[PDB]
Amino acid sequence: SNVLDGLKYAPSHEWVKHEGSVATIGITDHAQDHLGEVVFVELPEPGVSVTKGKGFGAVESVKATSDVNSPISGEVIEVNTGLTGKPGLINSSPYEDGWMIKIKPTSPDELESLLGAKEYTKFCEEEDAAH
Ligand SMILES: *C(=O)CCCC[C@@H](S)CCS
Repeated sequence: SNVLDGLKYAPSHEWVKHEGSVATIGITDHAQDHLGEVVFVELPEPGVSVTKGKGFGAVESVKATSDVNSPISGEVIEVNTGLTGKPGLINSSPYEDGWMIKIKPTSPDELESLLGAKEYTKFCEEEDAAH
């Protein structure tokens, strides 16, 4: 699918965007392309703490329920409430308007463990090739 360079990725197909002292999380284009039409998004509550590797919400498609794992840890400060109304933004704008949450990174260096665009692309290739 389509990959962007200014982001750090997770094997479970989530992306992060570091900007000063905040991280914007969402799911990649490869993810939505594989999920199919997204029909519902269940996001966490503000103030709640997310943990690296643990699920914070879920995305439902016409076929299934896909739990989204937080790529890093932090406190949720913001949530895209527009997704409840327009779940489709995930399919149409995964990297921009399809943003799910905004967190205060509690352990910033966790971003080092995160893959880059090229690293992720190779990854997506390997996973697609295992079929
Ligand atoms: C169909 O909905 C099955 C789940 C697809 C999820 C994506 S992230 C699979 C990537 S190989």
